[PDB]
Amino acid sequence: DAPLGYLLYRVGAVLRPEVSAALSPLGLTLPEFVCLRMLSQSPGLSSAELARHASVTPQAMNTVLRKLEDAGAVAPATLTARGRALAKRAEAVVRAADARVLARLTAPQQREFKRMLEKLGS
Amino acid sequence: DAPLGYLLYRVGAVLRPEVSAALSPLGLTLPEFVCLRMLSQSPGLSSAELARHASVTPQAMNTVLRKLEDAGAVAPATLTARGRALAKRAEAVVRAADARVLARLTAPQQREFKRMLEKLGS
Amino acid sequence: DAPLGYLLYRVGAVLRPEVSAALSPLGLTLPEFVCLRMLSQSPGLSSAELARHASVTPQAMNTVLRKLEDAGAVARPLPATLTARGRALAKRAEAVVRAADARVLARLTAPQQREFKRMLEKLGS
Amino acid sequence: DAPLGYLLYRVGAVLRPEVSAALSPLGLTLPEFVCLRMLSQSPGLSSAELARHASVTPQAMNTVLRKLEDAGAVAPATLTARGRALAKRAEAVVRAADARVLARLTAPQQREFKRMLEKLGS
DNA sequence: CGACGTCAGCTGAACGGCGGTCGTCGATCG
DNA sequence: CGATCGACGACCGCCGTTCAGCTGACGTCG
Repeated sequence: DAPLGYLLYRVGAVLRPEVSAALSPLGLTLPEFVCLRMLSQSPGLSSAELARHASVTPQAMNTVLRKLEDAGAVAPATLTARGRALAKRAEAVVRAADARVLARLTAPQQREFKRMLEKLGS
Repeated sequence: DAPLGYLLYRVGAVLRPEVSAALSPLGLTLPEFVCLRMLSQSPGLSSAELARHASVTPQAMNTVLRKLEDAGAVAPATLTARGRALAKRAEAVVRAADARVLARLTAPQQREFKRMLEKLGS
Repeated sequence: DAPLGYLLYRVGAVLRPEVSAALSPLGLTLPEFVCLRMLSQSPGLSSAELARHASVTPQAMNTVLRKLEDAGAVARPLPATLTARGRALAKRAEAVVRAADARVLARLTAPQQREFKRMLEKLGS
Repeated sequence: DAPLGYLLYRVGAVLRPEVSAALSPLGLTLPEFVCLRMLSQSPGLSSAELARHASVTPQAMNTVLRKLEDAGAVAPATLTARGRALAKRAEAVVRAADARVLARLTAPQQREFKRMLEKLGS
């Protein structure tokens, strides 16, 4: 059939607009959410390793970090209460987008599929 | 767990170096192979629609197209015999890379998983 | 220098927008004025021969003629002819076209103008 | 007397058949000579600006240009060795027609008259 | 002398192509 | 690790090109 990369690509092409439209009314972009979640799971890290874990340039991560400081999400930076709440609601919303693309599969199919994706990386 | 985009991303991050290392000793990059396969499936296409289908800018596609002209792969462009043979061998090697990443799954698991991706992609 | 046709052309290209912009606030185009003046000089002419004298097709001339009937300038019932309003319109049209003429010819002195017009009228004849 | 436009018209109506009969045994029409002379004075010009300077539509100018290509007159087109000579002889015959209409004026009258036309033309 | 069939020739719209413009990413030193 | 310099690459205006749609001009006619 079609190359594996093509299929991953098409699933990504379905997923990313949904995640974008979902994050949009929260005042968040996709990279900003990435940063949110990284700092929410690993508090305290500096900007450089943030950029290293998200495969972006330090300047992009600093732009994001300033947008999040100005928004009162972050204060060797770390998260604040507003940042935690924002992270929660963002997480929930992207999970909703996830459910909405994964809905073409039955629930068992979903579980097994996530196991398989989990395995193919690792 | 982890967001769907993260998992898709990690699988892509496993696959892309593999397809790169696979295409490398054929003198092909990944976009050049994309162009190859596109023209191999739909001969005659012009530069604009070539670029439209691969989600790239027309100038990138023109760079790729002239690089393929210089190699005697392409002649409203279309493929040559050398281009067809090259396309076949390329197909084969990226499919080998695919097999090599998909190998962590059993064969039935592989088939089922690819069915699942094919469905999840609209 | 440049061919005579080029020069005649450039003078025409200066003149025609002037006569057009001049005829415009009277509700007249250039062919309509041509027809007006023809009928003002030779009343009674038919649609066909009107078109023959202006080097245009009969259907175009009938278009202008229908416009001039609707405006109360001409009465056709082949042999068309002018009305009072049509003659007055023809008069002021004449005057305005003469004003455009004066405005392009003004780059020349008056004797130069007279002599030049003699010269053009001879080259045709 | 008669409106100025009538006079320009009558002189044009005398001149144009003469120029046509003059250009005819050279295998040239009037627009072809126009294009020829334009390229003879300004080599290199493209078809669009050629048509734009001659007050014609681009398709007419392209018709003329392909006719002059077939005759080995033109090659952003430009003139050829045959085209330059053809342009010279064309210039000459059109100049002869000019002389034939202008002959109704004395030579000083001719010179002064051409001074007057050039002045009246913006 | 009008009228109609036939069709070449002109105008408005979308496509492909290309410059000026600037944001953004590697490569250095501090 | 943060900063700057140098330059490749992506948006985006205008220009040339094309085709659809149609009003105009010849070549028959009663």
